[PDB]
Amino acid sequence: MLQKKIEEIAAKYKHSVVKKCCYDGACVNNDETCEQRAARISLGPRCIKAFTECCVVASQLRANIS
Repeated sequence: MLQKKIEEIAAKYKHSVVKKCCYDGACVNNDETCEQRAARISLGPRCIKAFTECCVVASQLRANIS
């Protein structure tokens, strides 16, 4: 492996939880509030906080666009 490819791999594993959960929280779901969706999460606290923060902030953004 080239070092370029090594860093690529190391990066993918850094903060992965925050990464997927934040992204998930940020994707729309007009059916449900951030708290309703967050309630169903069965991953850890790191995940729940990131999901919630990202959902809430992304919702404000989309609201400020009105």
